[PDB]
Amino acid sequence: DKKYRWKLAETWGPNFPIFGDATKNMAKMVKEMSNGRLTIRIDSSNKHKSALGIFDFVKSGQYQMGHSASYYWKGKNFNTMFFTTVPFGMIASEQHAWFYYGGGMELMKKVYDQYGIMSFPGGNTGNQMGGWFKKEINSVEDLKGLKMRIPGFAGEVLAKLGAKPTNIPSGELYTALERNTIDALEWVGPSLDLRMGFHKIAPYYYTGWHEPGTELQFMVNQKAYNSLPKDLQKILTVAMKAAAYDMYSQSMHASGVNLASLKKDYPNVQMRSFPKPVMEAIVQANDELLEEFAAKDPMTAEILKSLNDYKHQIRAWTNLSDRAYLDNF
Amino acid sequence: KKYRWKLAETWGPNFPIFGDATKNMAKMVKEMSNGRLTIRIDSSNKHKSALGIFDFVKSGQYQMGHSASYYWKGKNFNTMFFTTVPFGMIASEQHAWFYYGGGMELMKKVYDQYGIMSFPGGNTGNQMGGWFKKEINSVEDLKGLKMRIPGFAGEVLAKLGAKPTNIPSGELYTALERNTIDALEWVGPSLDLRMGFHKIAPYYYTGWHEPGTELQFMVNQKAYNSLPKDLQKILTVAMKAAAYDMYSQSMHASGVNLASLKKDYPNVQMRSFPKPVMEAIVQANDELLEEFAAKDPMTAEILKSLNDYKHQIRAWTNLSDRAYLDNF
Ligand SMILES: [Ca+2]
Ligand SMILES: [Ca+2]
Ligand SMILES: [Cl-]
Repeated sequence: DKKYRWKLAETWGPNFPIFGDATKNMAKMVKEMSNGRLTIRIDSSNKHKSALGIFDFVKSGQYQMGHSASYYWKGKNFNTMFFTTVPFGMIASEQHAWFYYGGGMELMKKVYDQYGIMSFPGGNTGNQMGGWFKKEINSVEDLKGLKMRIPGFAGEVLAKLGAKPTNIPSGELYTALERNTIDALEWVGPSLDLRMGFHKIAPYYYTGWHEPGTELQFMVNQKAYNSLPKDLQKILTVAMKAAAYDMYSQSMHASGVNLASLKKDYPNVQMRSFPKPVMEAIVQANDELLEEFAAKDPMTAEILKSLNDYKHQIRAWTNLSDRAYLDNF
Repeated sequence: KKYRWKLAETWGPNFPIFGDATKNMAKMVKEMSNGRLTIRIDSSNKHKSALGIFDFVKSGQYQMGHSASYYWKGKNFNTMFFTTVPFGMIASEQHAWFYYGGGMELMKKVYDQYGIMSFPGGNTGNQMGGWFKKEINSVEDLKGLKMRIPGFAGEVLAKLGAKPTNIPSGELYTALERNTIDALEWVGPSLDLRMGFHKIAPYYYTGWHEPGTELQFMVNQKAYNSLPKDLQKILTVAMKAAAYDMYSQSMHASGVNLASLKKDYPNVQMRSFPKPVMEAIVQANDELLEEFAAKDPMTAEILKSLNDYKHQIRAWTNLSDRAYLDNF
C-alpha cells in the first residue's frame, strides 16, 4: 500500500561532481529498485543553507538522511574523526577491508548509535593531495601561524605545530583563499580541485600524507529507517553500499582524466613535496597526538588500536602485492 | 510474482570468498525483493561441471553463473581480457576502467553474441606468482617447466618454453606432489593456505601475471529480460555490491592469512623473479599481445582501451597511493 517520500541533506553545493553523483546515484537506484515505493529528494547546500548542519538535520529527523564526512563532527565528538581517514593511515582498498571485515562498521555503530544516527560508508576519494599553497613550505617555521583549511585529525596535527586550521566548506574555499583569510587549503585532488580554481591564486600543489583513504558518510535517522518495511530497508542499505563503492571508481577515473590535463594544460601549477624535516615533525606530532587522544577516552583507545593493528596487518599484504608490483613495473 | 532461479558456479561447495560472493548476492536479492526473486546456488559438487558454466548459462539451463571470464579463452580469445592481463591494471584501476572507462560496454559487445550478460563478479586483488619446487634463477629454468597457470600468462610462459598444464583444482595439490606439475599459481594467501601448497613447494613468488583478477557473474539474457524492471535493478545492484565486497573480503583474508603464514609456516620462502627473467616475460607478453591484436579487430579494440586506460589511470596511482606507500 504505502509509499515513502524522504529527503537527503548533503554538505555539497548543487550539481557537485562525484560527491553529488553518489547521492543522485543512490537515490535513483533506490527509486528503481523500490518501483517508486521509496523516493529520496536531495537538498544541496543552496537549498538547506547549512553545509555543516547535516549531523543536526539527521539526528533531529528534519531530514531522514544526510551525505557528508564523519570527521566534520569532531567538535561534537572527536571519535567521529577516525571513520573518515587518518594521517599516515590506510589506503582505500585497505580501509574497505577494515570497514566491512575488520570490525570498522561495528565500531562506527557504537559511536553513532548514541545519537540515533546510523552511519554508512558514503564514497572514497582515494589518496588526497597535500593541498594548494601560495608560498612553499621550506621548514616547520613556515607552518607557524599558517592559516589553512584542513579538516579532521590532520588539522589537529598541524595545530600542534603552530598552524591555524579551519573547516571552511567547499563553496567558500576560493573566496577565503583569495582574501587571505586562509593562506593554503586542501580539498581532494585532481578529481575535483581544478574546476574549483585554487590554482589561479595558489600555484604550489603539494603531495599527500594526511588523507590516504578518505571515505565520506551517509547518515540515516534510525527512527526513519525503522519505519521502513524490511525489503525497503535492505534496498536502501545495498544502494548506499553500491553508490559508495562506485564513487571510489569514479574518483579514480576522474583523477586520471584530470591528471592527464594537469600534466598538459597548467604551466603555472608547480607540484611540491614537504621537506624531510617538515614531514618528520608532522609524523612525530601525529604519533604524539594519537597517544594523547587514546589516553583520554577508552572508546578512542579502542578505535585507534583497531585501526593501528589492522593497518599493520593489511599493509603487509599491500606491500607484498600491489606496492611491489607498482614499484617494479 | 515469485521467480525461482538457479546459479551454477565453478567452485566446489562452501568455497570461501568466491562462494561467499554468490551467497551474498543471492541473500541481498532475496531480501531486497521480499522473496520475489530467489537464487539457488549449485556448486561443482552438484552440477558436476566446474568449466560448464558458460554453456549452462548460454543454453538457459541455468539463469546465472559465477566463474572467471578467461576460462573461456578457448572459445573466444577476447574473453581473457575481462578477468585480468599480465602487467595490467590493479583492482582499483580496473574497477574505474569497467564502470567509467568503457570496460562494461566492451564486455557486452563480446558476450552479446552468446546471449549472455557478463558483470564483474569479485576482485581478488594482486595474485602471487605461485608455488615453486625449484627457484627460477634464469629464463632457462622456465623451459619445460610444467605449471598450472590460466589466462594470457599461460600463453606467455609457453612462448618461453614452459608447459602450462591443465589441472582441475581438487588435484592441484596432488598434481604437484605427484610431479605432474613442477609449479602452480592459484590466488595468494587468501586461498592458497587451505590448499596446502606450502607443504609441497618451499618457494612462493610475487606476482606480475594477474594484477587484478576480476571474476564474473553471467546472466542468461532471455532470463534477465523476463524480469520486471525493479527486479532487474535489484539483481544488477546486488551483483555490483557483492562484487565490490569480495575485493574487501579478499584483501581482508589475505592480510589475515599472510600473518598466519608467517607465524605457522617457517620454511615458506618468499621470492621474486630475477630482473632478466621479468624483462623476458614482459617482452614476450607485449610481442604476443601485438600479435593477437593484429589478427582480430575486437581484440585490437579491447587492448587499445586497456592500454590507453592503464597508461592514464596508472599515472594517478603512481602519484597517489604508490608514492604514499613508498614514502611512509
Ligand atoms: Ca580533504
Ligand atoms: Ca590465478
Ligand atoms: Cl564515542
